[PDB]
Amino acid sequence: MRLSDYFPESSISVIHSAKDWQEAIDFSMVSLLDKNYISENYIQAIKDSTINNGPYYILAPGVAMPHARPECGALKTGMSLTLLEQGVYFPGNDEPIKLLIGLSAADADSHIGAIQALSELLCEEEILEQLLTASSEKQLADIISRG
Repeated sequence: MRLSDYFPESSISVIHSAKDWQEAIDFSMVSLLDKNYISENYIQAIKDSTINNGPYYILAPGVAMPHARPECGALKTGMSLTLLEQGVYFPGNDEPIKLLIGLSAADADSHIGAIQALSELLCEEEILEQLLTASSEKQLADIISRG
């Protein structure tokens, strides 16, 4: 699938460090919230679950995918991509996360389609290296355009 189809515009960020574990989820989601792909409750569902148990979607050491079910407050279907130069430690995870990709979907089938698209990035260690070393939002965006 074209990866770019899920990325509106403001969806791609490089950050020195998130302020805390909650702000890392917020920076993974704010670009979707800003175009109302989601409601505010959608972010808080991920935060509350993370506090209660831990991050659901860890795909490799240092790599996460903040997301909640459509019914938690998604409104449309899209993604985000956020890199933290120093990372941040999520509770109950084994090490700090440096790379986060946001996802929202209006329906479970749209969620499956979106997941199958981003698996072409999150399940390819060659892409994970290039995302983790990305000097800029431009280098992050190139990897999206490559999909």
